[PDB]
Amino acid sequence: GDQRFGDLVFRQLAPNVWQHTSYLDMPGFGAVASNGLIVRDGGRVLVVDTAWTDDQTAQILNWIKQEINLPVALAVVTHAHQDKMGGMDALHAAGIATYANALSNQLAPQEGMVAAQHSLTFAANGWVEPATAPNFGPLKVFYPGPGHTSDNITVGIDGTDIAFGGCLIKDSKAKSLGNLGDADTEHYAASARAFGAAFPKASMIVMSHSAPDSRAAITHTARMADKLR
Ligand SMILES: Cn1c(=O)cc(CP(=O)(O)O)c2ccc(N3CCCC3)cc21
Ligand SMILES: Cn1c(=O)cc(CP(=O)(O)O)c2ccc(N3CCCC3)cc21
Ligand SMILES: [Zn+2]
Ligand SMILES: [Zn+2]
Repeated sequence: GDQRFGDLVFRQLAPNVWQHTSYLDMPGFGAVASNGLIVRDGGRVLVVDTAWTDDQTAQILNWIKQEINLPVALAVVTHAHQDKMGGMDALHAAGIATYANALSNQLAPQEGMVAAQHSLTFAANGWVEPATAPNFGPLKVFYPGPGHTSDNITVGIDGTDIAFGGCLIKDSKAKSLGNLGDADTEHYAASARAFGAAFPKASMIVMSHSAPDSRAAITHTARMADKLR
C-alpha cells in the first residue's frame, strides 16, 4: 500500500495514521529514506517530523490537501537533524504551529535548521508537559533520555498500537547504531528501553529509515547499545 505523490511515498498504517517517506542522496549510501507520520484527529491533521527539505515538506502538505482536505493544526519534530527538521520553513510558510523539544530549538540554528515556534518541556517521568503541547489530542509525546542525540523525543498515537522512536530506534536487522557523532553512548540503552516502557502496548514501531518493525527493533537497539557501556 505505498502511495506515490511527487517524490514522496505515503503508507496508511491505521484508519487515521499514515507514514510519510522522503529521500536524500547521501555519499556512499544512495537514496536514503526518512520517515515521519501524518495523523487525522477529527477535523484537523497533525504531522510528526518534516521531510529532508522544504520542497519535500511542501509536497507532504499538498498530499494532505489532496487525500484528506483538512487543515494541518500543528507539527512536532523529534530532533534537530536535517532528516526530521529540514523542512521547518515549509510548515511556517503554510501557517502551521510548530513544536520541538526546547533543546532541539536551541540546537537548530547551528545545525543550519529553523527552530520551531514553540518549545516542549517534560515532566520528571518523561511525559510532555501539556501546557507546552496544547491541542496535541491523540499524539502522546515522551522524552526517553539522550540516545541518538541529547534532544531526541518519541511519540505514540492513542487509539492505535503505533509508536515512533525516530532515529533513537534501529530496525531489528540493523548491524549499526548509525550516527554516534552526536550520541550519548552511556545513556543510549536506557533511553531505548525507556521508550519501550513508555509505550508498552505498541506492536507497530515506525522506523526512521526503513519499513515499520515489531518491538524486536527496540530490544535489538538496546542490546547493541548495551555493548557501548
Ligand atoms: C549519512 N547520513 C547522514 O549524514 C545523516 C543522516 C540523518 P540522521 O543522523 O540519521 O538523523 C543519515 C540517516 C540515515 C542514513 N542511512 C541509513 C541507512 C544507511 C545510511 C545515513 C545518514
Ligand atoms: C552508517 N549509518 C547507518 O547505517 C544508519 C544511520 C541512520 P541512524 O543514525 O541509525 O538513524 C547513519 C546516520 C549517519 C551516518 N554518518 C553521518 C556521517 C557519516 C555517516 C551513518 C549512518
Ligand atoms: Zn538524527
Ligand atoms: Zn537517523
